[PDB]
Formats: sequence, structure tokens, C-alpha cells
Amino acid sequence: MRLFGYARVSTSQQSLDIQVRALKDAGVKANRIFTDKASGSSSDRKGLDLLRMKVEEGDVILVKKLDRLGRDTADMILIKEFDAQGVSIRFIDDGISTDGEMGKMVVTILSAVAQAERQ
Amino acid sequence: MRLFGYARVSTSQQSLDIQVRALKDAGVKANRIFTDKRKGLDLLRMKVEEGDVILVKKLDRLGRDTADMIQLIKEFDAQGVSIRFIDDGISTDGEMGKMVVTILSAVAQAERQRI
Amino acid sequence: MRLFGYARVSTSQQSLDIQVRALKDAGVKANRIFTDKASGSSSDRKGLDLLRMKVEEGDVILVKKLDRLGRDTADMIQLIKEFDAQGVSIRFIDDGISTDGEMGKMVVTILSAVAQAER
Amino acid sequence: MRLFGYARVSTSQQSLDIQVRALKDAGVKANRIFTDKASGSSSDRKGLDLLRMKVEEGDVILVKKLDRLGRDTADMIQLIKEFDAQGVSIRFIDDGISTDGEMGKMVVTILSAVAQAER
Amino acid sequence: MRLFGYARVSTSQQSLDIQVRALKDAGVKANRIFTDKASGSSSDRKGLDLLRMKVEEGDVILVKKLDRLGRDTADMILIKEFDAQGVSIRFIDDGISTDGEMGKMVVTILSAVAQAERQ
Amino acid sequence: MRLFGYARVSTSQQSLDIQVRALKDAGVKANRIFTDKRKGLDLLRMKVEEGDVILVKKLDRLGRDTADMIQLIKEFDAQGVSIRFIDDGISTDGEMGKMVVTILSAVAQAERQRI
Repeated sequence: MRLFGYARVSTSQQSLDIQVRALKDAGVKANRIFTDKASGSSSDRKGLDLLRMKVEEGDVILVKKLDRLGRDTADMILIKEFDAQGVSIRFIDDGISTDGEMGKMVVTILSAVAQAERQ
Repeated sequence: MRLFGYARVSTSQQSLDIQVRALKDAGVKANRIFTDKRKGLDLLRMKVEEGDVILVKKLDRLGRDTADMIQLIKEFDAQGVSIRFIDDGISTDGEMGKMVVTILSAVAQAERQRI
Repeated sequence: MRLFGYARVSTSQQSLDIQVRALKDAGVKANRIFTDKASGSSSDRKGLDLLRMKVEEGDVILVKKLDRLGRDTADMIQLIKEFDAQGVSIRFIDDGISTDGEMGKMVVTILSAVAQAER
Repeated sequence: MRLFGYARVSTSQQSLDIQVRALKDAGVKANRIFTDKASGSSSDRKGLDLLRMKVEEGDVILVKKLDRLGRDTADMIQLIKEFDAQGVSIRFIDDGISTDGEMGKMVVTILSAVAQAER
Repeated sequence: MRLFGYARVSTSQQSLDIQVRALKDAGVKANRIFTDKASGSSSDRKGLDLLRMKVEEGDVILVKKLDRLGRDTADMILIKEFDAQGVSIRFIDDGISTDGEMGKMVVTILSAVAQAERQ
Repeated sequence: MRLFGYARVSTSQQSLDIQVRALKDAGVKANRIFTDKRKGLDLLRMKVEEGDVILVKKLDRLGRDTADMIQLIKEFDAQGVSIRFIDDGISTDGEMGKMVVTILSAVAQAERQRI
């Protein structure tokens, strides 16, 4: 298993820095921290793209809070594709993971919310 | 234990009789089905007691916004009352109930940032 | 031929906007501009890494000046040779310099000469 | 075309013999090799001064490397332009570089680019 | 009037340095000191050539001793040509000049010796 | 004052009578002309006295080498004796005499460096 880290902002470098420091403090080496900053460039915006290329089945991505993974709830149900790759996600602040039975609940609930959102 | 039901439409009276039948089908007595088309919800609130279980068809029947949903779930939780969201596979019993609060709190925060 | 854009940038938004605008003014689509923070390690350049995957033989990378490509002359030379080996040439907008074939063969020769004469 | 030779040399005989031999090996007559001590002032370069008087349009000055011509890149560039204005080109034996026309136009462009990127 | 300085060696840099320092100590600015060192190059050997270009009528060349001016006595009777240019020479150590009546004697005597030498 | 003459050939006896006539013509009595074809020079030397003047045709008649010349000129100088080098325009009287020593000393040094 290898730990990766994902941080995301739309605008703020500050919250970028708040997440990246957190990811290191959780134990991710600095070169395994990929970020997305919508106000950057294709590379600042393709941190997830690179991350997809680096992972292997059995690896773990750490993200600070649940809202940092996607633009929206449909967006974050990313969980499916990384689970396709056999790669688990673990949200630090909320202390939930996406693997096994707990990971099944997380998607069930999140689908419910996203379908609600469409209401 | 004691079983209630909550059904809510925006407008369709037709579908209100359709949810109500669905809950009647799940075992809920008709005097225990409360409905809105928010007095229905305010009566059921409440009416319920320790050990009761409320059946709702979907998560989006229960409340206006995820934040309103969290506040409802904690109010029922405090009393020893739980919800089954029939079509969603979700229950507020025990662990799945803690999960649901954890995840909805996180979604709700997003929305206050949206506001 | 598809045009890409590349820039080494410092840590400020100002420094990024300036480089992004310069490459957009040169005709590069916004989704084809890749940057790296100039601060960072040269075995972990995420922008070059993505750019390497997206180019095809015959494509051109535009760069504003020689210093926006490489960390130093030796770094410039190795990158020019890497991309040259993939059939991709580099074009430095402000300096006027290109590396397609002939002039391209001259540029690495002069750059090494300068490598030496400076070293 | 008559071939001349030029070298900046340090203060030792060894340093001079080495540069003189290198230009003789390149085909320059011994009486057409001019040198300046690298120590000295750039508004008093006796060798360049004599060389300037002896060249004709069409002649070529051979130099071993870029650093044997100018005190620095800015000095190299001004000298290349001076001789270029008299119809005389410079040929750097070891580096392979020449300044006759085309490549010559490229060399001052690259050299200034490097002037900048180094400065 | 302007003072110039001329120093000459066949081999020795040391006596070069012994003369140049002398020429400065006599008051010649450093950029008006031209030297010839037979073991140098065309430029090390064309110090007199440059000197001829710099002087004006009325100027003075200082040389340390009389033997430093020419290879031989016929050679040094240089005196004629610099006198053609109206430029006087003054030999420091021997305290003779080549101008006016004293300069006439110097050439008379020196011609006598050189003709003797041919004997 | 008193006038001597010195004439020297390598080999030509003919030219020895030619120099000797030239000095006789310059005013020198025949008992005062010394000749070599180095005893001639040694007699005149080394013979001479204070105030004497020696006439020689050319500078290269006088001596083997410039150094030998300087040594001769100082020996005569010390005694108050002077040389006229007829064909060369040079005299060892006074200033032109100091010049001649100065310049010949410098030429002689060159030659010791040559040796």
C-alpha cells in the first residue's frame, strides 16, 4: 500500500496550503500530493489525472474533508472510479473511508443525497 | 416499538395516495401515516415516542434542505426514535445512523458555503 | 501540429497569470498550457510530466523565453533533446528562437558552448 | 579569404603556446595569430586593434572557443557585430560554430537570449 | 608632447617586466607602453607597429637602454624613421636623446659602429 | 699640441700606403704615422703625450672590438690625448668624446651578451 494525498481549491492558495500541510502531517510524502486549483492551468487542474496514473490497487488517497474531493455530490460519487482501480479514499477530518462495508454505506447515502439534490 | 409513516408531495394528490399506500403496505397503520402536500411533519414530531420507528419512502421526502434533515435526525435521535428510508436502503439505526449524520453534516457545510 | 505552451512560474498568482496570458496571446488553447513552480524539484515536474504524455510527433511547445523552460542551461539542453527525440520542437516566442531541424541543431550546440564558456 | 587567428591568453608562456599551437593546427599562418592578455582592459586590446586593421571584407577569424574571444557574452556580441560590419566572420573551432550569414544571425540571437537568461 | 614607452625582449618576460615598470616609473602611462617579445605572437611582435600609428610629431618615446630598441645596430639606426615622423627617442639608463645636435652625433657614431660591424 | 697618425690593414700593403698618404695629407709627419698590417699601435701608445692628437681614418681601424676600442679611448683620455676619426666625422674632444664613450659602452655591453 502507498499513501497519496489530494487537495482541491477553486480560488484559494491559502486553503491549498492548509490542506497540503495537513496531508503531509498525515504522512503523505510531498511528491505524492496532487492538487487542483481551478484558477491555475491545465496542470494545476490535472492533479487528479496524474494521481490516476500513479496509483496501484491497494493504495490509499487521503483528502482533508469530504467536500474537497469533488465539485459536487454527483462529482464525488470519483469514488466509483478509484474503487474500480481498487484504490480507497479516506477523508481525514470526517474520519470515514470508502472501503469495504463502510464504503458501501458512503456511496448509498451520497447517492441518496445527490438524487435529493436533483429535487 | 411502534411504526409511523411520513409522505410528502409538492402538488400531486395522486402520488400522495401512492406513497400512503406504499407505507400502508410496509405495515404502517393509517392513523400513523402523516402527510404533507408543514403540519403533517409537525404532528408526527409531537406524536413519536421512545422506541418508535418512522418509515419514509426517500431521503428527499423528509426535509427542505440537508441542514433541515440533520436537525430532524438529531431531534429524533435524542428521543430514541429512528428512520427507515425505504427506497434508499438507509436506516438511522446505530452505526448506519452515525454515518448518515457524519456524511450529511459534511454535505450541509458545503451548502452553507453555497449560501 | 498542435500547439502547447509551457512556463516555469513563481509562487504568486500574478506570476502565473502573466505567463498564461503570454501563451494565450501566442495562440495556445488554455487547456494546453502547462506550468511548474520554479521553486520545485526537477525530478518532480508535474507540468512537464503531463505535457510529455499529451504531445505527438510534429507538435510544437511554445515557451516565452529560455529561462521559462529549464532550471539552467544544462536543464534546457536535456529537455530540448528529450522533446526532440519524441519529434516535438520548442519555440521561444520573445527570443525568436526555434528548434525545428537546422536552427534547432545549432541551438543545442550554441547552448552547450555557452554552458562551457559560462561554466 | 585570408584566415586570421585570435585568442585571449593568461599571463604564462604555457597559456600562450597552447593557444598559438591550436590556431596553427587550424591552418592559420603564424604571423596572423593575434592575442590579448585576459587580465587587461577592454578599451586597450592591442591584438584586436591590430587585427581590425589587417582584415579585409571576406576574411575569417578563427577562435578556439567562445571564451577566447570576448571578456563576457556582451563583449562577445559586440565584437561579432563589429567584425560582421566589416564583412569579416568568426569561426569557433572547438564548438563548431560559425557566424557567416544565417547561422551567424542565429548565434547573436541565441547569445543575447543567453545574455538575458544568465543575467 | 606625449610620452610613450618601448620595451623589447627576445625571450624574457622578467626583463620585459623590468623595463615596463621602469617606463611607468619614468612617467609613461600604462596604455602607452608597447612591447616586443620575439617569443610571443604577431601582436607581441607588433608593438612597434602600433606605436608608429599612435605617435604625433613632437612626441617622445622612452626606452630603458640603447640595446632595447633594435635587434642590431643597423636595426637601431628605427631612429631614422621615428625622426622622419618628428618623434624623438630618449634612452633612460644611458641618458642620451636622439633630438637636435646630440641626436645628430648619436647617428653619426652609430653608423660608424655599424659599418665597423660589417668589418 | 702634436699630431700622430695610425693606419691598419688586414693584408693590402697597397692600401697601407694609401692610408699613410691620406694621413700625411692631413698634416701628419711621416715619423708620426704608425702602422699595422699589433706593434704599430703599441708604439704609438707609448709615444703619445699630453695634448697630442691622433688621426685615424675610420673607427674600425683602431681596434679589434668595440670593447677594445673603449679601453683604448679611456687610456688616451686619461693622458689628455684625443682622436679624430677622419672619415667618420667623430672626434673624442670634449662632449663628442663623452658621447662616443657613452654610446660605445652601450654597444660593447651588447657584445658581452653576444659572447
